[PDB]
Amino acid sequence: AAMTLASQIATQLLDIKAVYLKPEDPFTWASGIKSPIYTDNRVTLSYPKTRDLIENGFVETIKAHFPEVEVIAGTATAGIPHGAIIADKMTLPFAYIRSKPKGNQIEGRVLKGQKMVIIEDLISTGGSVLDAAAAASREGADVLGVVAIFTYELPKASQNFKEAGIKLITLSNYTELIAVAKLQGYITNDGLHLLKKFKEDQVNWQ
Amino acid sequence: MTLASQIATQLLDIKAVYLKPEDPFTWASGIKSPIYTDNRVTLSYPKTRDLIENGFVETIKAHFPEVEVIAGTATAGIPHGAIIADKMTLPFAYIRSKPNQIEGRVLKGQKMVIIEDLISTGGSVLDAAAAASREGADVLGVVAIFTYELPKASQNFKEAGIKLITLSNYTELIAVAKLQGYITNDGLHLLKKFKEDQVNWQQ
Ligand SMILES: [Cl-]
Repeated sequence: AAMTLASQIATQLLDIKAVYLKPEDPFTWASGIKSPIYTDNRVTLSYPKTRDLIENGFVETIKAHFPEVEVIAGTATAGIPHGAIIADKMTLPFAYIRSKPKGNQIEGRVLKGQKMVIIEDLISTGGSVLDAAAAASREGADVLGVVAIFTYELPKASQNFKEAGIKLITLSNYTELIAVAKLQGYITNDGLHLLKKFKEDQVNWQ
Repeated sequence: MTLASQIATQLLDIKAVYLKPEDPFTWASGIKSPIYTDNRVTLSYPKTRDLIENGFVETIKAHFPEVEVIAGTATAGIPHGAIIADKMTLPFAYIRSKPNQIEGRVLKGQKMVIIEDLISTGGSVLDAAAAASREGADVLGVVAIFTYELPKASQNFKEAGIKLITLSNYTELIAVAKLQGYITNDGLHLLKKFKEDQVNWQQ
């Protein structure tokens, strides 16, 4: 009970296998990339204890970073369940933002100038949630920022958010998760070393 | 007012439902419809959303006390189902519209209530229901915000052998529309005829 929120979330993600770490037997991602990590935080939705931790963490970080928020928008599709729960908990309007149109991406009703926080599940490059913010801004939102469950901490995501001028907060992150994984025996020191290389360079980490 | 008429009053007010009997919408099938529904806008009105989500919880708590997972139909049923699951401290999952269609984790034989925002023919949610069943869920039933009360939907559900519960319905909603002046008696008559016959109601 003395762990950071980031570390508590990582503990539970590993425990419920929302995240698997197999640095010495890696996954193949799309695009021919081998990865020591697989993430599916939609699994958290099926574990009320973990889900409550995450949704309560989101509400707390939003109040802290974006107290003037007027609308909670979830990124289609993975960010939607979390966003809806957050909006219910804060007694705020909810909207969601499609990946593409069927004046067409926001579902719900958002007033011009309404202050929005956008909810995302996972940040890799941030491209998806950044495009969501772009669509929201086109349709009249005042986007305060983004909150996500987790980030791979890729330098490219930092660059994307900075260049876009959009604040990102995350509840947990790659560094805390691989740290907790080793502490808890999910990975060996050799595995931890490989995971650190993966953050540095996704192509030549092996 | 009953919960159904309360819901309907708020759907009309926030323009989640548009009634145009004298100038109908056209459906993919070619049917002209006096009604358009977008219940996603309920999500942006906390008073209305609270009423709907609490309504869902009560009816699930009564009709499906053995439910072990709440599943939302992608995409419009997802936000409602997620809030329902949070309120009930239950597992949540959701079901993709097309192909592994269950997202989340559902074990074999886990008892599932499926959440939908609108029943027109019921085809989408029944496709959701078959996919979840193929993947091991024990589908208990479907609950939806609103139904057009189409005979096609009734027969679809009876054939599939699946219970449908709804919070509000076409008949009660067009009654509130007339009472509140959103339609005239002529429009109400047209709306009633559409429900009895979707092909010949303008004749
Ligand atoms: Cl539509």
